[PDB]
Amino acid sequence: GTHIDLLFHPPRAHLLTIKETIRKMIKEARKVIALVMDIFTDVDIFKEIVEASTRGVSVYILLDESNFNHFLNMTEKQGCSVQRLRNIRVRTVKGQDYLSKTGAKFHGKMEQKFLLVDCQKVMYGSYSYMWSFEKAHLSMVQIITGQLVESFDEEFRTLYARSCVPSSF
Amino acid sequence: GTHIDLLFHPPRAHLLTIKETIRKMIKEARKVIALVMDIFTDVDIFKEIVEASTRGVSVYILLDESNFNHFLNMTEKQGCSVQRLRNIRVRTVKGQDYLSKTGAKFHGKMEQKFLLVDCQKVMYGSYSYMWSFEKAHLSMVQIITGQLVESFDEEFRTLYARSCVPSSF
Ligand SMILES: Nc1ccc(-c2ccc(CO)o2)cc1
Ligand SMILES: Nc1ccc(-c2ccc(CO)o2)cc1
Repeated sequence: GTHIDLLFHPPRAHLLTIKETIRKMIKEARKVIALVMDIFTDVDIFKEIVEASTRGVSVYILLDESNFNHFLNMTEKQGCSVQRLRNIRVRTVKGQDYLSKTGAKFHGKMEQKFLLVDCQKVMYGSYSYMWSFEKAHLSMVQIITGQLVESFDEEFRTLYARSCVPSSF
Repeated sequence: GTHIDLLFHPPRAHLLTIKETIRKMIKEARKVIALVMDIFTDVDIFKEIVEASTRGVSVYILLDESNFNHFLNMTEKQGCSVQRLRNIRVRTVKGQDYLSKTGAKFHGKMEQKFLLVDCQKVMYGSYSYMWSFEKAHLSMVQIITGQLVESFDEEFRTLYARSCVPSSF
């Protein structure tokens, strides 16, 4: 009991763009939005998420740690102190710890991108929320309903357990 | 009529790693292998592909254009002249053309990756074929069978039509 449709950017035969479909998914949220994202600088999508939170939807956002300052820089340019919105929680996730041949320890990246709404619908794929995915790159997503959604819910909870409050905050 | 399994790196409750499952998929190929990838420098996966082509399997590889010289350099360091293997065709795909802030003309990237074997099984997800995905990053893939695989076959053909002979050749 899993159904999957495919969408592309630039768009193919389907009516809506990927960005338009993300806005739709967010406006349709009744209870909860769970987002995992590597880089988030798109202001239009950010505005939709803030608007959802003001109507009482709980919003949980997991961002790649090494790219977090891109998001912070965007929210401050918009005049938003996101750390004051009680209905939104933002946390960061690191990759694996590894030691370089010059001995300096480093961590890698969380390479994972999905949007999970009301524990019932997922958008999963290669589209990141930044201007280069509108204008420059070719990407694709899946829209997923049914039994597979439960696996994305489990994986969200697992990343949430691992995540940390961002050090700026 | 689509079945989907998830695998993670580092691995969870599955017996094989993502890299071991990619090797398995290529060894099991009887007729055709179709690969779309952004960066390919993993020697062990390259060796499995060459071995499949010597068995008579037809191999089509589509690489992101900007990153192509990293692949060619790996093949040359292995002492292989990949140009001379007739059962493998390697071609490049570019993203969209666009103008920058200063008016200059650039192209973006093909942000897509998947492995399609015998028109019947797909591995789709965020794992790229390089050392950093083994040691540094967190990633995930889907193993897909059934009706959705036909959609990946159509998309491979569409990307193949767009693709170019690499300028380095
Ligand atoms: N001629 C042409 C134009 C665009 C694409 C396209 C959009 C998204 C993706 C990634 O699968 O490919 C393929 C071929
Ligand atoms: N504690 C812990 C360890 C590893 C992961 C992991 C690997 C790949 C992905 C992407 O979904 O997540 C999550 C939590």
